[PDB]
Amino acid sequence: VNFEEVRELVPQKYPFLFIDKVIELQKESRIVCLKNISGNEPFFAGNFPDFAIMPGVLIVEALAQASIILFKKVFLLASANVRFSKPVFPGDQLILEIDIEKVISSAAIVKGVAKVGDKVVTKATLSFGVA
Amino acid sequence: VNFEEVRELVPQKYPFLFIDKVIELQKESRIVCLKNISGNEPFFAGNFPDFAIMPGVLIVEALAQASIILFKKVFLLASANVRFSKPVFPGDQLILEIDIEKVISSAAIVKGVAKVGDKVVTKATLSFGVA
Amino acid sequence: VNFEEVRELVPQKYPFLFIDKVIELQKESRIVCLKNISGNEPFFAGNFPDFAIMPGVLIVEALAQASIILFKKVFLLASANVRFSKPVFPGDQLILEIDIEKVISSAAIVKGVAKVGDKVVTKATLSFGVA
Amino acid sequence: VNFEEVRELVPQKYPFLFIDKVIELQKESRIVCLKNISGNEPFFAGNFPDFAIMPGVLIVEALAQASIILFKKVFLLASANVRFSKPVFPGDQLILEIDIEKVISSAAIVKGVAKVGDKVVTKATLSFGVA
Amino acid sequence: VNFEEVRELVPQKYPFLFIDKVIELQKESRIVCLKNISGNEPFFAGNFPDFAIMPGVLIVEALAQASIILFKKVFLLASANVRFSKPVFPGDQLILEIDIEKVISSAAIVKGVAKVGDKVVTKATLSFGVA
Amino acid sequence: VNFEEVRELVPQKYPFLFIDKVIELQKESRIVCLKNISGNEPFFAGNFPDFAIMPGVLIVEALAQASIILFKKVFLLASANVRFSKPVFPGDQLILEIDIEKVISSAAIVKGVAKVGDKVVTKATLSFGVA
Repeated sequence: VNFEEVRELVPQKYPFLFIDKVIELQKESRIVCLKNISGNEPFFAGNFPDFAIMPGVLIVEALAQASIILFKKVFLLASANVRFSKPVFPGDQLILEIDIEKVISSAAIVKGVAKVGDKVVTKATLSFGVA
Repeated sequence: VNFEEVRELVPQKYPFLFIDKVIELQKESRIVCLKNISGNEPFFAGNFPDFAIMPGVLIVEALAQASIILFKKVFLLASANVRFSKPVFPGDQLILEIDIEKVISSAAIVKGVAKVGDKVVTKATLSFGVA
Repeated sequence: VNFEEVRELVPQKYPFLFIDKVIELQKESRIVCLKNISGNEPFFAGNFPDFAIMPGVLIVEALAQASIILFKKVFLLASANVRFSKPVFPGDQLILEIDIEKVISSAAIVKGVAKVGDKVVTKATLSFGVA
Repeated sequence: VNFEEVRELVPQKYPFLFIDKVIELQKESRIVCLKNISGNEPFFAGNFPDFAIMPGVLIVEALAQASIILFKKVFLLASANVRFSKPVFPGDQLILEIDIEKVISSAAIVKGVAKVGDKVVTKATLSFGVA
Repeated sequence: VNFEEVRELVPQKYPFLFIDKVIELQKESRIVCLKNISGNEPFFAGNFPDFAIMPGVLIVEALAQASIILFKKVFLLASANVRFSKPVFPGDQLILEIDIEKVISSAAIVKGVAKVGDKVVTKATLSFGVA
Repeated sequence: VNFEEVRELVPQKYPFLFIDKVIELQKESRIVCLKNISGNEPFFAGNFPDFAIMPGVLIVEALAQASIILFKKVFLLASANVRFSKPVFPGDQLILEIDIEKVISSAAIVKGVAKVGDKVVTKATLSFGVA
């Protein structure tokens, strides 16, 4: 899955698109997404202008958009249980791993793991409604 | 506390500032913040261009920035346990209520409630580290 | 009239859309519009970075876009006679009241009143051509 | 007066700076300003995406910022009486002519004329307060 | 050729559109383009905030987009041999002169000359592929 | 060299900063820079909205900013001889290799090679003046 297929499946767009490409797919099982962290992104201007750090809530959004890609292969975040372990900086390559716990007809609960290299930077349990 | 005092205490800035003014303060107890939701904000262009809805993760950030105001009256989100109850639209006036559970020397855990009018739209438990 | 109906009737869009919702309608008589003033709007960065104040000309544009909503329920500002009474700040809720003086086949002249709470911040007489 | 002296005297900045250079100066008498109209300006995206036309209220702001340059050689628009004669498009070179009617200790009233080539596109009478 | 015909022929758009209008056309021979340089363009914020100078690579892009207009009257820059002679500032009117050396079925090589007034600011030889 | 040292040495800033971190340094010999290509960068909206491709001239700017880092360890692009070999897409990791040919007191000529993985995407010879 390339970038044109990302913009098609992810309902968000610039400046709120936080998926760059698709690394590994396993329909109804696991997805591994990739987002490049660049200092030329607009939110780096506004989140701590003294020193560039990626906001933790945007990592949660990146995990949510990756989960949506797994689903469509109208979802909406119903809940999030997140721990922010380590910071992400410009130049980092954020790996987004999504594992489905199990899916019902109107809801889905997933495991979210964000990594830079092999260091875990964010773990999350996300639930989605339908509208 | 006015807007010039908001930009001073909130380390974020545009386009990632999500506090407009300060409604009610109770140092080391409760804060009630206000953020205006306007269709002229940049994220509305990118989050569902078909229909404007405020991303849930940005409400979590608004609750986090309001908690930071309560604290400074270097914090960093360590965890978040959030349920997104109802959507927020352009024209809504987001009320952000923060209640401290209790604070230790190096961490803080708060209750977060986001409201439009009196309908609760987001409830959250947030924890903060120090760096 | 909701926000999706606002973007449909107002020919402007981001970052030059200055109407959030529709409070009161009286076709061919009066309209009462609402615009939320938020510090996260792009023009606040550039208009006096030392202290956030909403430019007066953007209030005139908000009154003009509200008048256009009243009309379509191709107009173009032909003239404006405005007095700027008091400033508007982030967090303010701008009320836009438009009263038609009377409409001819090719022109319209309206009364424009911008309010925060009940304090009048801007009064204007606007005329529109057709193209 | 060059562009670095423009940003110094004009309290506005990007994306609300509407003066590019200074053509002719006559302290306490007349100023002739220049603003380049380019399709790469942010407001052209949002004002009529079907066809690029410069909003009339931004011409009023350009005339106001030019008047401020004449003054400082804390002003704030108190009133504006404007007629919008003809449209301005990307590629146009907007000439801004300001003539002081006369100045008192706490207020100033000026004549504003915006031109492209020699066609008058906007005439205005502006008044300024002090704060 | 007006601005609506520019956006139609130039595949780029905001904030990467660097052609404002069309001054002189000679199909399969010469084109003379116009781009207004304004301090209100987004790249002026980021290229030397101490003093506004237009990046040289954006002049090369303006010459490339002007060459594309000459062609379509799917091209892609294959090579560029450029010398940057003198700087361009806000308020300058950039003239872009393109002369075809000769065109084959799958490639084109042109002469590019950027001028402000009659001073040459950029000379370039550009080649284009097809995809 | 980290990102805070990049913003210090590179005179450009957002939205015209095209260096994320520093991989390998050899003062007065070679530098290897890194820029993450993300679909959330502003120029991707405007360069071919149908399909995201990084403009070739921005790769030249990335090579120029990397050369400036090598130098300061007031330069200005005097000339560029570039061949654009293969496209760069969102998600790519652009490697920027700069080799000094030799430096005189008032000018510098370098070899520029941009790579994604090990595929060469851009080769360039750049010369810099001083002001």
